[PDB]
Amino acid sequence: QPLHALRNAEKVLLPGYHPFEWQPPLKNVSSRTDVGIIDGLSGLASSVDEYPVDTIAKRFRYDSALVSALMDMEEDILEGMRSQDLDDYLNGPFTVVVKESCDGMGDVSEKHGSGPAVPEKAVRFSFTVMRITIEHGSQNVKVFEEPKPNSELCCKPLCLMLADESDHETLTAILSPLIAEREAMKSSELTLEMGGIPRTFKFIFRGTGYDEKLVREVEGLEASGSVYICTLCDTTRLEASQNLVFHSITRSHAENLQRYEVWRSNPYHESVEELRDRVKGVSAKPFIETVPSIDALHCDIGNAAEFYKIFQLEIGEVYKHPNASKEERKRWQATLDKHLRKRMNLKPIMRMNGNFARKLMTQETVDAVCELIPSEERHEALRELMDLYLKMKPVWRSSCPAKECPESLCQYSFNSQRFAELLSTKFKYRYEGKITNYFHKTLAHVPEIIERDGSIGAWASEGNQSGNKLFRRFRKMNARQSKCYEMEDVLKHHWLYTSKYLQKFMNAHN
Amino acid sequence: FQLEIGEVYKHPNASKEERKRWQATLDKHLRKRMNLKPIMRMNGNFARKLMTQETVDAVCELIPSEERHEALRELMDLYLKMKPVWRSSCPAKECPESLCQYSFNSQRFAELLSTKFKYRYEGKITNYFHKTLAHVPEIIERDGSIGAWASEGNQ
Amino acid sequence: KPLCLMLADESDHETLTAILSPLIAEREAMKSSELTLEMGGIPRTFKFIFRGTGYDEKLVREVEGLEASGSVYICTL
DNA sequence: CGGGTTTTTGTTAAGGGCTGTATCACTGTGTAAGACAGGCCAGATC
DNA sequence: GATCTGGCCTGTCTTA
DNA sequence: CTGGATCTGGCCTGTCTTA
DNA sequence: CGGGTTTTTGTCTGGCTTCACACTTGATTTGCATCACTGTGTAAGACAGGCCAGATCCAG
DNA sequence: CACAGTGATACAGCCCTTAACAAAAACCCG
DNA sequence: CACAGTGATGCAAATCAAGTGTGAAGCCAGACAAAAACCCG
Ligand SMILES: [Ca+2]
Ligand SMILES: [Zn+2]
Repeated sequence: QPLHALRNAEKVLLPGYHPFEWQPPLKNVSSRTDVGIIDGLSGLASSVDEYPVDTIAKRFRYDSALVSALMDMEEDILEGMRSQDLDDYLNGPFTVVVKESCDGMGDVSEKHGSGPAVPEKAVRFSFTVMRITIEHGSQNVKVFEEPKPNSELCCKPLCLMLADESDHETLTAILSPLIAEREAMKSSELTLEMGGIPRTFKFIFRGTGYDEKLVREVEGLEASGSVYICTLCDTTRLEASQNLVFHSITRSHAENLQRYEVWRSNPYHESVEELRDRVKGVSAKPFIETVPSIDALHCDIGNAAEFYKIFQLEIGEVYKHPNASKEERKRWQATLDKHLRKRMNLKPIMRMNGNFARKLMTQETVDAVCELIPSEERHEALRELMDLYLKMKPVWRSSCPAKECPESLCQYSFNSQRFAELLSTKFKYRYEGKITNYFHKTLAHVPEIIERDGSIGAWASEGNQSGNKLFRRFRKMNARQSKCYEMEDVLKHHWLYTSKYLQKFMNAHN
Repeated sequence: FQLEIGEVYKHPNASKEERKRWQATLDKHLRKRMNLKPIMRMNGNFARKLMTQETVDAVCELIPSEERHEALRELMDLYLKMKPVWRSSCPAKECPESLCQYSFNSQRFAELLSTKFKYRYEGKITNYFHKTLAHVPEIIERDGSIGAWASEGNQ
Repeated sequence: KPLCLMLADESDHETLTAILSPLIAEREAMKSSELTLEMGGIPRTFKFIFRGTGYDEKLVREVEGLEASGSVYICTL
């Protein structure tokens, strides 16, 4: 068909097409059901008499986006209903849970022409459904669940703006309407027509696709180099390097709000350090509610980087020679890089990534590294260390540790305790009084995380990075090259690409 | 342009912060008037858009002098009169007047640089200014067209 | 139309010459011959006159045997 | 070669609807080292 | 034993 | 009244942590 | 809770199409598994420690 | 005078429906 | 336990070709059953 036929058919898939209405009318939200791509600034004034604005933004409306996604998944929901031995005319309360994500991007070049002074950065925000469950009879039964939770074909974009993730003012000014809509939606039901039957929908919002940097910046916490290292418990860097296995999740949103209140009001009238101790390192007002979780991608990246460091320290026998110049460490790093290129076919890189991390964690990699170390017992130490790490990783890296690795799940505490003991005894030269964030996050909190959710790898931020790649591609080859319309085009094209109603036409092999 | 904004013909000495300020002011002006973002290395489209009469008009709003204005106007006029000779795919059938008057225009351009631009072009010159003012008519009469043999296709 | 792809430094003279020697050899060889072939069922005759002009000034200085641009002999013509 | 009769086209008195093309403001490929002239301290020196 | 020389640096200019 | 021992203030400077 | 009055259809009835259906074997054409890799992860902030400077204190 | 794109918008072009006529291409008869 | 690619290669499976006689699923002339969905009775 010609291009105008495509343009006309696009209307059915884009948001703002199907009528819907919540039981108890959303607060501070309009009732217009024909609201599609709108301005992202949300009526922010651009007068010279006020704070300067230098960003642009485009976004949907959140409820309209969810209604469009449900219209898109209607067929999958009906097939799930049929496959579980249920009736299609059931209109019970559907329980939906989604996954949120947000990351900043760099090296986004600015274009010529008129317009505001747009910075050379970008920040994206997206959502992704996870599962749908109806309450039939007494217990529950799941109707649909994403088979590929970390795929780029299921990361629906919501908001796109060319700003800086460190600019707190602009970030809040852009994200506050979405958070308001989310909070208003968290206490309402959605009446929606599927196959000619009004269905009831309820939502459970969970945000886990955030790196630690953004969590610390949003949850009203300090930076990563602070003494409070964990975003789940209240331990400090000192105590975290002495116990390593006995901690409990404590941090939460309401607790952070109360903490900030205590910090601002200062009821007991104490000094700055005593007030920091009382508040446990909270000095800002949170504005996004997130659940305590762990990102698997960045966890693996940090673990591989630290292992890398440990390897290039073991090559130099630092456990006996505490003093060392910079040239010695440079020679050690260069020797390790050349040996990895020779035996592992790996190219030495500067910034740690995922594939390098996946290829580095292997027993034969440890053998190739031990080929560089004269000592004997350090070989055994490194081999046992890597064995423990590789026996622990599938617990949090898999999508269902209760069925894909029950042996490693039920024996996760003993492995973590032995790992901590090995760090304290043999590697004392580096982990005496200090330790990284991920190490604590992995050794202390993840069993509670599985017992609280059931999986960690499914709730990662992989799909977010795949969406960043798709964004880089679309902004360059699937959009008008102009500041006034590039973002709307990219957003619409990505929304069309992420849809499932079109992907079924490509699976015409069964 | 940068040197003319700062009046080098009036103050032969200058610090580095003065240079930085001059460049920033020129970049800011060009961004606000000609709609051109600041770039690190000279581009090709930026070069095409930068070489206009309007650009000189916008730049002259920063030079307080009045003769400098005339100097830059005639400079840009001569350069725009010499451009199509080496940029056209067939100057013998697309711009015969510019081809026949290229020598006179080049001589006037050189005289202008030698008289009113001594502060920069005294006892030194680049490569392409020499190539353009000295060797273009002979290459034209020898091959017939410059620009058709450019290295743009490889780029 | 492409003719050669390599992964080498432009400033690296030894590798550049070692890779480009056969091409220049074949070029200089056939610059004194004529080609015949049958297109449309009729044999034809062809003669070539090659002109290397798509070179920036740095590569011209490199291949022609001159020095960097910062010298005093500035013009290559 | 003509009257008489037939077939297969033109045709604007005005609107509906699908299809093709011009328009607008921009984009990506030109992207690392060498030549040189002036200034300044260690140093052989008459 | 201060006196020019030698050589070493270094910022600028030129092409990318 | 004053020279001089000398005890912190902060300052800049790496190092480690997330990206 | 079932009587009138057209729709909606499978046949009865046997006799005319246009496709359907056994075998080869040597190609010829599709369909699908396999293998070594790819991108998206990409700038600042917290904290300890040596160092003088200058204030803090001592005694003739 | 680099040039192949890049997506939405608008307008011209070319098709389609009531009109009876009216001009172009051909046999039966004379 | 990322994943959808990125191209070539190599092997397994479907098919076609020519050969030809029969075999079988339609449609069709009316027709007067057999429900069967409207009306309400
Ligand atoms: Ca990022
Ligand atoms: Zn913790």
